[PDB]
Amino acid sequence: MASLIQVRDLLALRGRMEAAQISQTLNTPQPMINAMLQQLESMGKAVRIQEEPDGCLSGSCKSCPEGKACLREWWALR
Repeated sequence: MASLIQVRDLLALRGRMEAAQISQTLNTPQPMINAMLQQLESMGKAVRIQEEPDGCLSGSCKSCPEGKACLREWWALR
């Protein structure tokens, strides 16, 4: 495995960015940085970031989804 300083440094260097990116930086497995991010989050080191919302068009009618996953939440430092 890699070091946390990597994700932390990258998080600082590359600022706010998804883990997918960080993981790539260290060619690490997706299901690796997320775990760390969770730990840091619990502690209160990094912060959660949100990406642009979603939208759609529609004439005269109403219909929403069923919750569905949330936007691609990004991660950053505090």
